[PDB]
Amino acid sequence: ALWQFNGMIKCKIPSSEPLLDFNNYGCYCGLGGSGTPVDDLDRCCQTHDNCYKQAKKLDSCKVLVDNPYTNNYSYSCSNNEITCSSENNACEAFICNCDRNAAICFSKVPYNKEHKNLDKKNC
Ligand SMILES: [Ca+2]
Repeated sequence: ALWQFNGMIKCKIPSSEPLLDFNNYGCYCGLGGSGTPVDDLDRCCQTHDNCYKQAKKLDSCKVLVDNPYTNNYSYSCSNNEITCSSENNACEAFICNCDRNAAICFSKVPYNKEHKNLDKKNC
């Protein structure tokens, strides 16, 4: 869910306030996402959006009537390193991986301020 994701981002980027920093960035970071990603950080978000769509097609998630946005998986942050819990079931594990991959991605690409709060006409 959002609480875990926010925590994962802070794990990899300790200087960030993810809800302030990564929400509403480019064409994909935030609600929705369409068009061509504006930069590499936007591409991280596009991949994450796609990862959530995929999660909805997994049989384990479907039988559980799961929602990636509210999924209650467990993870731990140790020395800026994220670990998805082994106790997570197949569906929770997949979603945890989507979140971990995105958090790592965010930490490896440049942040371009001019792409914050992009008017979607550009998407
Ligand atoms: Ca999005």
